[PDB]
Amino acid sequence: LPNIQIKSIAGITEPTILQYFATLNAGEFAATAALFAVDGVMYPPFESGIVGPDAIAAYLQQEAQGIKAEPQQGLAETSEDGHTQVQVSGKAQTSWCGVNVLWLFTLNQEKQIIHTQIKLLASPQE
Amino acid sequence: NIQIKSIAGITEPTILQYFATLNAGEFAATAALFAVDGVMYPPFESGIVGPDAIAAYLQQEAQGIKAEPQQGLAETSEDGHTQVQVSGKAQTSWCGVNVLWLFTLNQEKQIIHTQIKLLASPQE
Repeated sequence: LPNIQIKSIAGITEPTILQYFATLNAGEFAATAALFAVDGVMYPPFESGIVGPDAIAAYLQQEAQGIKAEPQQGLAETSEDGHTQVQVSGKAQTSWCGVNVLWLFTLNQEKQIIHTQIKLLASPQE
Repeated sequence: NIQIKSIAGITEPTILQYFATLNAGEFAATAALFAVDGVMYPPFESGIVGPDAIAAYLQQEAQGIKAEPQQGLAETSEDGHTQVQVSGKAQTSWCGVNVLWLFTLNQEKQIIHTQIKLLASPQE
């Protein structure tokens, strides 16, 4: 339904990850939340984990409006349990705040998001 | 003497060496990867500058640590510095945590900055 288009960016091809950033950047926060498993968890940098699509969507509607996320490179590795761990580095910005960020996703066998963790990083500045 | 843990996405020898010497308890070798003014920032211990102090810190506080780096990303900035982010686990026989190691290397590939951040272990 979302007229969001999915396209390989920053060398990532995993469809769930591409959809995560595309819906996030379009403000389609209900669609972002729907990528999570029923018991999936979002771990923001400065908040407690948020559990489940309903809570995740509400959180995004209240804290992430105006976010522009720019993935810059990514790597996916599938383990033997069949889960996929994805690591993405890049930038996130509003009109008044910017941060360099590392996203860590774990996907289950159906490629639903089990958990997402967002961590800040510092640049080579002194 | 030492065994590399290979790290998906990372070939950088200084990074692979950091985890191999750490896991071997070869802590003076770990410290020698840092620049003379390089700094390490552990989760619960502020900041430690220089190979001499870093080696002594590790010998006292990291005995029996076992680090399992799983994957990483590396980026070179225009100035020639290299930033590397490695996610994984680290544990003793009584303590486990999920970990994000953040490295900055200078142009000679010495470690000028490491920060060790904890990720969400008790997720379930």
